[PDB]
Amino acid sequence: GQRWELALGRFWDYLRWVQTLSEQVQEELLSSQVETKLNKLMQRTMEELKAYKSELEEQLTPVAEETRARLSKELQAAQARLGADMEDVCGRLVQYRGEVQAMLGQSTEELRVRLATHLNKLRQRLLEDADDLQKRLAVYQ
Repeated sequence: GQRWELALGRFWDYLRWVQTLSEQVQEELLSSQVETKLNKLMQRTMEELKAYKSELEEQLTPVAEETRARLSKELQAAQARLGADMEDVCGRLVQYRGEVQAMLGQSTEELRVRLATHLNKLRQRLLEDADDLQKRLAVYQ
C-alpha cells in the first residue's frame, strides 16, 4: 500500500464516521471541525499522490516523448478525478452546515437524509476513481 493510498484510507475512515451523522458528528460538523479535518486529509492525499507520481516518472524506462506526455496526461486526468471527488465531499458538508445554521431550530432530518444520499454517490465515485488511479499507476511502472 503506497503512501497516498494510506492517506486516502484515513480520509475514508473519517468520512465513514461523518456519514453516520450522529449527534457527535453534527456537533463537530456545525463547529467546522469536520470540514477542517477532511480538507487536511484531502490535501495530504493529493500531496502524497503528486510526489508518488514524480517518483514513478523518474524510474520509468525512457520512451518516446509523445507516449511519455500522454501517459502523464492520462494520469493527471485520474489524479484530477480523485481530487474533485474529495473536494466535492468537503463542499457538501460545508453546504450542510450553512443550511442548518439558517434553519432556526427546525428538524434537520430531511436535510440529513439528502446529505447521506449525496455522500453515498460521491463515495461511489471515490471508489471508482481511486481504483482506476491505482490501476493506471501500476501499469505505469
